[PDB]
Amino acid sequence: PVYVDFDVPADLEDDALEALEVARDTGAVKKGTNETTKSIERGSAELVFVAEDVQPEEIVMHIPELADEKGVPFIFVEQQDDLGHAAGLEVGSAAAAVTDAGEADADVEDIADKVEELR
RNA sequence: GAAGCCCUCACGGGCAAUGUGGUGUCAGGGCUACCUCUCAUCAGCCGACCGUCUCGACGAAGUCUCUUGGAACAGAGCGUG
Ligand SMILES: [Sr+2]
Repeated sequence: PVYVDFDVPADLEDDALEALEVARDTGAVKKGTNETTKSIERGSAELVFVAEDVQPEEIVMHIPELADEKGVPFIFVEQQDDLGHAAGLEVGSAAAAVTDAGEADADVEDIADKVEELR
């Protein structure tokens, strides 16, 4: 919330998770706020996901600004266990990063586009 | 970066990406490229001697004479470990 500056429509979110699912099956993705963070710092990230129901908020407060000063696109997901499920985890995930998609690049690209537009 | 842990004989359940587990800890460490090598450390297995404290077994040689005395464990005499 304090780190959320725009609401992502349920639909856009639907597509993103799908792109992430096919991303892990095809391309490469990182699970966990620590791995996600290093990807953004190493620049090996194309699209980063960040849950909104993370408590405490400190765990992910840094993602937004760290991404902007890295050109890396990011998007918000409502639930925390969905991001984890979509990332292929048996638990939750406060953040995720698509480290080079796979057969989803087109979509991942559009999702990012739709985001910049959503300001 | 799930390669992990806990419960249950098992089935199975729970924990764990808000990080279980590997690596590492100033002889700094990690990483990339090499040399060599390990007996350091850490984990686990086995597992005492001796010493000390207490407890217990075994364990030598007179119950001889006289006198006194209620009693010899006394005095004098002879004998023993
Ligand atoms: Sr959870």
